[PDB]
Amino acid sequence: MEYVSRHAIDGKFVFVDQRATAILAYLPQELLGTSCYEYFHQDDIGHLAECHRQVLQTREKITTNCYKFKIKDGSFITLRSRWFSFMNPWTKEVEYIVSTNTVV
Ligand SMILES: CCc1ccc(OC[C@@H](F)CO)c2occc12
Repeated sequence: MEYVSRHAIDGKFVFVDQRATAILAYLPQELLGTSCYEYFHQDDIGHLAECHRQVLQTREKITTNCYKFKIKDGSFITLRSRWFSFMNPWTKEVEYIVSTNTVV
């Protein structure tokens, strides 16, 4: 049903939990360090980038629209994600975003 990923503030995968493989067929090392945008269907990039701009400016859960994500075999699956951007309480800077990614 769902898996969790962590992203740098630019959208790069920096952590992928073990549930990702059963869902996307990628092992973690095929995603880590790559840009989330490389996997989006080009019809979804616009609204996903809009959520990107918004999750960086608030601590409230951002929920994406549905969007398509390219899996290892080239096909696309439909996801919906819940994002929380975490701010270092000391430095006051956002160090990563935690994305819970739900199938269809
Ligand atoms: C850096 C904020 C962020 C987190 C997660 C994203 O997508 C997750 C998918 F790649 C997994 O299905 C994002 O997309 C654009 C910005 C973005």
